[PDB]
Amino acid sequence: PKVTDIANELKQAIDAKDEVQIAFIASEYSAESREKIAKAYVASYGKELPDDIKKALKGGSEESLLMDLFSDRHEVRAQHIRDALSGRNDHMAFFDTVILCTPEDWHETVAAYTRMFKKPLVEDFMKDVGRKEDWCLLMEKWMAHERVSRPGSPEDEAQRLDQAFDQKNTAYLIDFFGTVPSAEYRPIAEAFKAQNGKSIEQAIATIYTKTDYYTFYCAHFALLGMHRLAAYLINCACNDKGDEKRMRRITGMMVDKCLGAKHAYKIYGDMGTDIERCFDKRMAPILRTLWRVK
Ligand SMILES: [Ca+2]
Ligand SMILES: [Ca+2]
Repeated sequence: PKVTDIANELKQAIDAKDEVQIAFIASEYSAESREKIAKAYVASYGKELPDDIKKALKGGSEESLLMDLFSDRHEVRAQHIRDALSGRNDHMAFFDTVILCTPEDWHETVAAYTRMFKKPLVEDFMKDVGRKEDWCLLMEKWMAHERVSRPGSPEDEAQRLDQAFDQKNTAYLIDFFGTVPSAEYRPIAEAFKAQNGKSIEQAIATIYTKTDYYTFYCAHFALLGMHRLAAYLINCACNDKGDEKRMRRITGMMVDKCLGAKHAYKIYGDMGTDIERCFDKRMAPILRTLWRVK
């Protein structure tokens, strides 16, 4: 329907103050569509769309979530990236903000970090994060976004992985996951599992621990596909006792790109259900709506 009438619907949801109905309208349209609806909306009422959401509803993550959803994806990201560095490194936020991201989104997020804070995002990050652990080095690699093709053959490149894993060539490792193109990763990993006795995800388990462990484990989910990384992040968000911050970072930032998470989630169970469980009566309905499990 006309983006003009869509803006109206929100305005009446924002009048009703109905968090779920706003969230529902959100769920209906991708980030780009929600950008067009945001415009229609400000011309209509001379009110910034996030500014009205903030207005009607007072609260926490639930509020901020609905705002993010009608705000510049890349600014939202650059602020999250600003925040995770503000106090002490928020690794959980790193994952959500660095690894759970397309190369395009990332790019504008870089650019948006300049507009906002007159700084080079990647400089700030390597400043705070350092280069002492593998997870740091991986993260720098990932952020560059230079996917280089791999010298043919899954199996052949799979056996090269598993050897890097055995010897503990954490250099190959970093560079692989830092550069392997996603399309090329799926076959390699299917192959790893078909030949090397241990899934890649177990390989990591053997070699890495703590925040080293999680970074690659996120990596591997993300090269399979964002909806896969998402599903996991959501799950982690569930076990960390309904992590509303994580859930707000990744949803308001990425839902449109990751709607298949509900199916990916099946390996952990029913997404709809677990959120009913882990998240309270305010946040959960909002969440179930966005990720389309009502
Ligand atoms: Ca408020
Ligand atoms: Ca709450």
